[PDB]
Amino acid sequence: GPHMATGQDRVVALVDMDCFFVQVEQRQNPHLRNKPCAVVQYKSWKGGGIIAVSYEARAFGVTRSMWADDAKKLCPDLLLAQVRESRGKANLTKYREASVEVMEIMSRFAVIERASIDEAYVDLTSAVQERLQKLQGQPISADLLPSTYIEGLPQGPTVQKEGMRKQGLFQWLDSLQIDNLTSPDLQLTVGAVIVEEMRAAIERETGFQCSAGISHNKVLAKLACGLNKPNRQTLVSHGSVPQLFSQMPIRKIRSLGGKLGASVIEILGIEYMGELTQFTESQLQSHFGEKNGSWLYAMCRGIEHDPVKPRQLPKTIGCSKNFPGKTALATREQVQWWLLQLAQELEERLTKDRNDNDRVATQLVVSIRVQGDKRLSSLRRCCALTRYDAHKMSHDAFTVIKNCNTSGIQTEWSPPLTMLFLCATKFSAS
DNA sequence: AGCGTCAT
DNA sequence: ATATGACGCT
Ligand SMILES: Nc1nc2c(ncn2[C@H]2C[C@H](O)[C@@H](COP(=O)(O)NP(=O)(O)OP(=O)(O)O)O2)c(=O)[nH]1
Ligand SMILES: [Mg+2]
Ligand SMILES: [Mg+2]
Repeated sequence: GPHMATGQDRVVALVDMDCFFVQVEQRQNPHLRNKPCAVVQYKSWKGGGIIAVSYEARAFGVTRSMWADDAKKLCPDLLLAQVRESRGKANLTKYREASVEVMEIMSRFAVIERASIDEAYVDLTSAVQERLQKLQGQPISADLLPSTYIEGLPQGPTVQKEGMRKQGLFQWLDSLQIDNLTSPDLQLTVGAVIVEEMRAAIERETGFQCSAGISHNKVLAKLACGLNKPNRQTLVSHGSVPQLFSQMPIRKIRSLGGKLGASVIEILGIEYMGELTQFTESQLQSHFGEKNGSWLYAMCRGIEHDPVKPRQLPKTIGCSKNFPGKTALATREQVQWWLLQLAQELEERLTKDRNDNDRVATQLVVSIRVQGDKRLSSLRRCCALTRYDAHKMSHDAFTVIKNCNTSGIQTEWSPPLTMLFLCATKFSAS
């Protein structure tokens, strides 16, 4: 109808770095560039656990969450770089810093929401209308979109990938209505021109390549980004949604990869996101509750209102280490020594944070997991964080958990601890 | 406040 | 065989 909202009011992009930790190591070590390559943590455990994989190594089937020794069976020439270890744990300082390089450049173009160490959303609505003016009324050249895919195109009456790409892009452009400054597709198109520039800026100034999605909301931008990785960007228009969603498994939409998505599948008897359109909102609200119901009713139509939040910094600063199986911490002396390792790294990072971003954390959260409980957090207690001091912070963290020790013995800890997690939260401006 | 979900 | 971050529910 004429009163029904189509969710075309915003231009939103998600930019995600291609195999980010590997790129960071490849920039540093030229010997690793353009090779099957992976980043692991903890060498002595089956060669280390893989957390990032180059696309050359992906083509042998190497994946995240693989042990390196297993990965070598698939890929014997697989090169590896290992994560820095400090105080007996993984230290991610180099990637956090690399992330700041990327985030800052993105910030010159628009207000961003940092979504992970590697990706950010971008509300390009204002930048689009500003460019749209000063473009007078000139058409948009395909030269301006040299890595952009139009989802759903080409269609209708080349055998190579770049061949298909341009044909899709030509079809799209040749249909475009530059007469109308207020057309959503035009908005998206100009949004995509800006992301080309932004992505060019990131690579020119950091050496890092990335992919992006351009659409009208965060969920479509995120999904779009993944459609043509690596080193490419994808425009998912409102019109492209019904065909796209008609074979799109539900688990692929953001926040639907867990238990909620499974229950949508199980309770409703469906597989694809598009199948959700045949249910009334009240029906959906009835099954998955009021909030999820509303969200699903609109999302299966390509409509989502979640705003890009202005927030380039993390809201919490955290430290954890798992103590699996037999390395579980079973003495009081062990627990105190590790809380101190954690407290020391956290102090280092909080002091940095205070000087960089003019703020202080005020609350400390202590998380632990106990042997046998598969709940990845068994218990969570908190205290005041009044000083950036490792010894006090570990002493406090111990105070608030020490009563979990069921061991009648003075010097023993039971049940043995399989995770320690320290988290600084509740920031105030300093 | 403490716990559960989803995710990179 | 084996590290963090955002946010929702009660
Ligand atoms: N320590 C740790 N780091 C992780 C884990 N999972 C991901 N990371 C880190 C390592 C990742 O590099 C980084 C970004 O996560 P993605 O974007 O989902 N994977 P990438 O960027 O490598 O490839 P592409 O995006 O092109 O598919 O987060 C984990 O379980 N543990
Ligand atoms: Mg990435
Ligand atoms: Mg990412």
